[PDB]
Amino acid sequence: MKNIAILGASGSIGQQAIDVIARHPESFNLISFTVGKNIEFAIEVIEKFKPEIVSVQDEADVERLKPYHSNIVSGRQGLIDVSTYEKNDLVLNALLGSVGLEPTMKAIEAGKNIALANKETLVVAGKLVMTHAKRYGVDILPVDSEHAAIFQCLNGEDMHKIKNVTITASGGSFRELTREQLEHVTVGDALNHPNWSMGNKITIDSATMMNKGFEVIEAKWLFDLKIDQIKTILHKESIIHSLVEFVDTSVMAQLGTPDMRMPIQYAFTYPERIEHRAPSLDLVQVAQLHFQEMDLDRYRCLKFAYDALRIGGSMPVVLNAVNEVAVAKFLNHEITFLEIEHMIEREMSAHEVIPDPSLEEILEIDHYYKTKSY
Amino acid sequence: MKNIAILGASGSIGQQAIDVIARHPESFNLISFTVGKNIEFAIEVIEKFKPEIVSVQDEADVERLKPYHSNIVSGRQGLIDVSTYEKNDLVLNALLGSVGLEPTMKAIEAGKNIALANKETLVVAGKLVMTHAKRYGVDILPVDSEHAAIFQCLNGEDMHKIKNVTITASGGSFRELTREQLEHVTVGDALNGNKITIDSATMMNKGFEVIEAKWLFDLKIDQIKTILHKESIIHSLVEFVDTSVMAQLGTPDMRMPIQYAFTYPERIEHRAPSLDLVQVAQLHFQEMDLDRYRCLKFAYDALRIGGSMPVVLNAVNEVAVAKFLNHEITFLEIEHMIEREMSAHEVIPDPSLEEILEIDHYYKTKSY
Repeated sequence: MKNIAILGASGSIGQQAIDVIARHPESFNLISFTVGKNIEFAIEVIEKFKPEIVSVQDEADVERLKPYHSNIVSGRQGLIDVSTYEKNDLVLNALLGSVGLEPTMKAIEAGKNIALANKETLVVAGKLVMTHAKRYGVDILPVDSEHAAIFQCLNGEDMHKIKNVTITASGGSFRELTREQLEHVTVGDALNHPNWSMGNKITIDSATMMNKGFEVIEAKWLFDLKIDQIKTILHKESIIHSLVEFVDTSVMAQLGTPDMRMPIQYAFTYPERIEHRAPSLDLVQVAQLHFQEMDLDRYRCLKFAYDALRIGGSMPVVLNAVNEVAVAKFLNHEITFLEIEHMIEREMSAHEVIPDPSLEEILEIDHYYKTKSY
Repeated sequence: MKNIAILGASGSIGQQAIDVIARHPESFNLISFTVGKNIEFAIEVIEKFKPEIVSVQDEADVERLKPYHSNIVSGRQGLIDVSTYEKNDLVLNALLGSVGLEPTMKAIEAGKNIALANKETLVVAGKLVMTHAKRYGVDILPVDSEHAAIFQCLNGEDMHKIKNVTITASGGSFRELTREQLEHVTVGDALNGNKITIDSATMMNKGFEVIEAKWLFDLKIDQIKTILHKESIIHSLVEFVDTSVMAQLGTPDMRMPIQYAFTYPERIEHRAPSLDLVQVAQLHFQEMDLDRYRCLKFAYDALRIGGSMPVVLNAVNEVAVAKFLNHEITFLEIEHMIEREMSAHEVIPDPSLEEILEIDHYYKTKSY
C-alpha cells in the first residue's frame, strides 16, 4: 500500500490519477495533493480520500478548506510542503508551466520517486533534474504515452546495450496537406471553435510536430541517450508508441490504443503491473500499420528541437518559451501558421547560450522570452 | 565465460552453434559434445576447440578417437554423461527425435540450463520438462524466433501478469492458394531439413510452437493466440493484465536465435542489417483461418485433450510428411492422416517418459 502525492490534482491528468487511486484502494492511498483555485474539487477529494495535507494557490482560499481539514497550506511553499511530505512514496507532478520545477527538485532531495506529467520539467531543465535524481537515488517515471512505451521496452534491459530509440508520430492535424496548403491554413482549420474543447495548445504542437520535438528532448535526458540514438518515424495509426533497437539488432516495441490511464497506473505500480479493465488492442481489426520517413523540411519544429539538443545549455528553454508565445499568438489570430516556426527560429538564432544554467537562470530566461516584445 | 554442451553437433544446427562459439571465444567455451557416426567431423571439432568429453553413437568408433582423445563415452549413456557433465553451463539439445528426451531430463536434474533446437522435446513432453525445470530452477529456451520474441517481451516482467501471448504466422508458401488449389500441390512446389520445410507450408510448425508456449509460459489454452502476419516482422506479442502490449520485431532470420539462446538473458552485438520500417512501409494482420490451416487446429485439439495426444500429433505428422515427400500421398492427405490417427487414439492421462517413447515409436513404426 503506497502513498501517492498529486501536484495539480484538478487538471486533466491529476483527475485521471485520482480515478486510478479510487479504482485500487487496495494498493494506493492519496496522502497529499494540491490544486490551484478549484476549491470545490479539493473539497470532494478531501471527503472521499482523506489526505493528510492539502495545498492551494491562494492564501485567501485556505479559510474555505479549514472546516474540512486540519492541515492546509498555500502558495509556492505549500507545493513544497506537499511534494516533500515525508509520508509520500511517489510524487505525481502534474503541474503545468515552470511552477512545477522547484517542487520536483525539493521532492528529489527528500528522496521521493517522481512521476512526471509535466513536459516543461525535462525540456527546460532535463540535465538539472536527472543529475539530481541520480545523486539522490530516485526514479523519474514518465506518465506520457511514448516515454511510458520506451520505459517498458527497457525494463529488464541494460541501457548500455541500446542501439537507438524511435518515437512514433501521427503527423498531426495537417499531415494530409501539401507544404503549400500549409501557407494558407487558419487556426480555424485546426480548431473549429477554440472554446469547445480542451487541449488547444497541444493540438497546435501536434500539427507543428513541436510535441514530438519536446518528447525527443525529454527522452534524451530521461534515458541518458546520445543525440544520434534518438529517432522518429511517422506512424499514421499511433498503435506502436515507440521502438527500441538493441545492439543485437533486436527491436522491442510497445503497442496499444490511447488510454491515458494506463501509463499513469503503470507509473504508480512500477515495476509491478496490476489489472486494468479496458478493451484489448485488436490488430486484426486494425488490419494495417503504416510507416514513412520523418520529413524535417516539412516539420521544421522537430528540426529545431534537435538543434536545441545539439547546442544544449539554455537553448531548449528558449525553444519552449518562444513556442508557447507563438502558439498563443496563433490561437488569437495574429500570425499565420507558418509564422510559428519563423518566430521560433529567429529567437533561437539570436539567443546567447548560457552554460549549464542554474535553476534560477532557467526561470529568468523562461520569463524573459515569455514577456519580451515581438 | 559460459561452458556450452552440444548434443548433435554434426548437423546444420550443431555447425551453427559451433560458429557462434568460434566467433565469441571470450563469451563461450565448447566444453562437451555429441556426434552420432560422423567421426571425421568430431575429430576436427576436437582439433579446434578443446572439448573435455565427447560421445559417439557406436561403442565401436571409440577406438579411432582415443589417439585424438578427449575423454570418450558412447551410446545412450554417453549422451547422459555429456548432458549432465558437471562443468556444463548450458546444453544445446540438437538431437533429432526422441533420443534427446532422456538426456535433457537428467541435465535438468543436474541443475543445467537447456537450449532446445527441436520442437519435439516440449511438444511430446512439455508437462514433464517444465515441472522438472521448475523444481530445479533451470532455464528452458527453445531456439526459435517466436519463443525468442516472447522471452524478450518478458524481460523484467512477471510471467503471472501475462494476459495473452500472440504468435504470428506468415501463412506459409501456399498462403495465397485456396483450399481447392491445394489439391494440385506437388513436392517441388512445396520445397521452396525437408520435413521442417513442409511443416511451414502446412502450418504444423506454428502448431508445435503453440504447444511449446503453453507449457513454457504455463498458460491456459485461451491465453495462447495466433494471427496471420504476411510480412513476418512482428514475431510475437505479449499482452499483460494492464492491457499494455509488448512486441519483438525484426527482419525474418535464423542466425540470431542460437546466439540469443547462448547469451540469454544478456544481449551482445550482432552485425546484420537493421530493421527499416520506412522501407517495409506496411504491416498487415488478419484473423487466423483454422479451416484453411487445419494442422494448427489439430495442435489446439491436442492441447485441450492433453496427455499423450500431442505425442500422437507429432509422430503421425512425421510419418505423413515423409510419405508426402516420397509421393505416396497428396499434400492434402497429410492433414487427413493426422486427423484419423488422432480420432482413433486412446489417450494416456499423465504418461511417464517411457510411455511417451513407446507411443512415439508405435506411431512412427506401425503401418498405415
